[PDB]
Amino acid sequence: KIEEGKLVIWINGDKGYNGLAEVGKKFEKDTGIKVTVEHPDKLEEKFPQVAATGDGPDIIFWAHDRFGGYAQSGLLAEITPDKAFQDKLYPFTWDAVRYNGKLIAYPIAVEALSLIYNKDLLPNPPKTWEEIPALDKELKAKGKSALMFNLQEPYFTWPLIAADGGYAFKYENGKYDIKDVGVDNAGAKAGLTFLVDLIKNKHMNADTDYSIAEAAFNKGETAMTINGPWAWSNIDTSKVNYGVTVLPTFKGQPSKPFVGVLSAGINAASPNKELAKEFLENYLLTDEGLEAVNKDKPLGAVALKSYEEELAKDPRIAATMENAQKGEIMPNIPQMSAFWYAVRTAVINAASGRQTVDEALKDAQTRITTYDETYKKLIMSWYYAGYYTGLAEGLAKSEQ
Amino acid sequence: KIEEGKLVIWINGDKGYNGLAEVGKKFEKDTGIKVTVEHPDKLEEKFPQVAATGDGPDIIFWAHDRFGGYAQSGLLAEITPDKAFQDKLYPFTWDAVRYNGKLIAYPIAVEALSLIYNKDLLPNPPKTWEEIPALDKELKAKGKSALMFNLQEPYFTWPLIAADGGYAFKYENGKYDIKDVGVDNAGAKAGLTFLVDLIKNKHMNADTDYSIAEAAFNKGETAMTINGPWAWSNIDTSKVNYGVTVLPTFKGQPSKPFVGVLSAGINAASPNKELAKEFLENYLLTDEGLEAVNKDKPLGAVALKSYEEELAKDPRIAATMENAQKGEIMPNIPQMSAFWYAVRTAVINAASGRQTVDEALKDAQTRITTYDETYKKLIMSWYYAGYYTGLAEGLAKSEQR
Ligand SMILES: OC[C@H]1O[C@H](O[C@H]2[C@H](O)[C@@H](O)[C@@H](O)O[C@@H]2CO)[C@H](O)[C@@H](O)[C@@H]1O
Ligand SMILES: OC[C@H]1O[C@H](O[C@H]2[C@H](O)[C@@H](O)[C@@H](O)O[C@@H]2CO)[C@H](O)[C@@H](O)[C@@H]1O
Repeated sequence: KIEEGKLVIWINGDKGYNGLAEVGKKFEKDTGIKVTVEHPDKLEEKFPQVAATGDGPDIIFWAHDRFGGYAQSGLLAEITPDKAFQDKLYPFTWDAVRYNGKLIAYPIAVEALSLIYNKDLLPNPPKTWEEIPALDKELKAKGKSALMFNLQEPYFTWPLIAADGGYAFKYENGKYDIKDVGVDNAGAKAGLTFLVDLIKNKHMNADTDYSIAEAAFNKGETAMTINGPWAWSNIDTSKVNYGVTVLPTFKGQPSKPFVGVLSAGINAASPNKELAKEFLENYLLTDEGLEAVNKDKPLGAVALKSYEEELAKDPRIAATMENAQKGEIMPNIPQMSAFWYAVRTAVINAASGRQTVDEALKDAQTRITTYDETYKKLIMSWYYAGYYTGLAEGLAKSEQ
Repeated sequence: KIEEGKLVIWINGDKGYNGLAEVGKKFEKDTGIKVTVEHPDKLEEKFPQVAATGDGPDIIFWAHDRFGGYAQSGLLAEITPDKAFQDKLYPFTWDAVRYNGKLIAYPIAVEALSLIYNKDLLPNPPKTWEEIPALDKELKAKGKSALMFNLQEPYFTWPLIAADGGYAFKYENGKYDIKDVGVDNAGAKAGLTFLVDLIKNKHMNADTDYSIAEAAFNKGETAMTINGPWAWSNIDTSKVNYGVTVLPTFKGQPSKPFVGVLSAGINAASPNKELAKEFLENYLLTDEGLEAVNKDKPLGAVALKSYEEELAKDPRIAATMENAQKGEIMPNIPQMSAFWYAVRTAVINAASGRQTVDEALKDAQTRITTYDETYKKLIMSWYYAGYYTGLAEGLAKSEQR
């Protein structure tokens, strides 16, 4: 039983959860309804687990790519904004949260990765990926490095895999073809090979995660990182003098970040759907609501036109859109979950040297094209049996 | 590296692989066939991945519990010892390697864990798990600890989980029921809760593994360990003065270790099956072949009657068979691999506090009862996607720290 008469919200711990809680305090002040904001680890995996049993938050925030899966599983209420409200957000953001003809979440922000660089170490950022190895050689001679970014999560490596031709599912005639997958074509291989060579030549290390890359950039140890607007707040605190710019090209072609619309879905099992709609439409999705969240951790570009026109005066937000426009909106289909788990494993195995690039991407292509949602529960249960065993083994020397 | 006219053998690196290579040298001296003994890591996971392609070893040594899965997948040759040869080994050993009516490996040794204890630190060993926290409190004040053993491998914790009523698959009769799994009943929970409490109360550390427990016992730092007979020769080298005895009781009931029959299977893709039969029947399964292996690392109780009658005189082998009698022979059915992968994750997550005992054993029970051997390749493809992802994540987090 989710409890009637209050709202519980889950949102990722990289986002402005404290600013969201301030909107929640204002909602309580006007309405009497208490709002509790939590940021559980792995909430995008935890949500469908607790919500399947009718528990969990009233409202879940995540990028839109997970929501078609959640909707398919019956976890998300259809939302009911009137046309006047829908006119306040850009049309392409509503398209990202439309699944089988129904709106299933409220769009909040438009997220894309950018290249973030330290202006003191590197006054003119490289326009190409190909120039990064020579730059790293130069910087290593000064005890610095050229680039560090999260290698554990395929969101960050995808822009390079997609630049020369990689794609998730082929889009044609307004539909994604779940059986036409582009993770193992010549462009995907060229980009992942380029990444793997950076690692073979010691310009990057496979054991790099978000926290490692964030610390190296914010301590002035590495000249560049790849990250979204939520990261800007810790950089601002570090006082590194940084710029936010277009991602390097690869083979003369733009990097193509997958663009996520951070969105708020309402749990199908919540008895508080009308209060959740009120909080989202009349408190959060206002200039003052989004500003409260943004002042905590930047949202980047936002779906609300009136506030996006103010935010876009900042060239960091314009650069975020410049990168977004060069990439592709994520599909929200339920097969996105298999896509990301398969690509995450492929990047990991090629980066560690466990598999060659061609072996890794061939295995990911089969895993995705032969995936069948009928077996989702079985497949996920055994993935996690493997994940907790491998995590304990990876953490071991670290205890003993 | 399987080539016609030589033999490649895989055996685990804790066993007497150097001793086995001396048997291989004798075979090469008599027959001119070269024998190469290797001990790859994770060989029991590697074999089912590579045997069906260009393999793989000619002969694989492992406890019998993995071999039903290999045989069901077509990976092992039917072996053809005549009746006179079979009569030289104990019948219950041939039952452990019989799968759907066919013999699929040669039994070698009967393995059961025992309590190993340092007589200088504990002259009389405990017969209860319940006393171990009190013995640890006294030993901590002497700069030592009571018990250390490998907590990463569920083989070592299973005797305690099974003591009060945990079981893998209900036997009846004489069929294992794959739908009737006993990892999440009150007895399984009571055993695993006792282990988790030992860790919560700082009598053991969740991260202790084989080499940490072995170094502690053999350097005289901890009074007890739980291990099999292959461990005894490193202790002999240490001159800790040790004994080998019955595992402690829990709620007055015996610990029930799962008994493995270390067995030698012949790869179905071997073009040397006649040579492997000659090596195994005429060189290894003789007093002189088993003695050579045992002199390197003890096999424990052996399946070959002539040699076991001589070994049974050693009180360490009597303790091994006493523990084996109180425990159960593992099933060899294909679903045993699914059992161990699920219980490995459950013990690891409960020990480290990532899940409660109830949640950990509930997930193992679901994983085991929903596994379907027909879908093993789909299931294992995703298990390994998870394993490599979690390994990479943990290694990155170790670098952060
Ligand atoms: O790495 C795969 C992962 O990518 C995206 O998740 C992003 C997310 O969109 C952001 O809002 C942010 O905080 O970082 C996450 C990357 O680690 C997909 O949305 C997600 O489904 C996918 O697993
Ligand atoms: O821990 C589960 C593991 O248990 C048994 O493996 C034992 C094995 O029988 C011994 O010969 C020795 O190698 O130690 C192993 C424990 O680390 C099962 O035989 C095996 O299938 C299972 O995964």
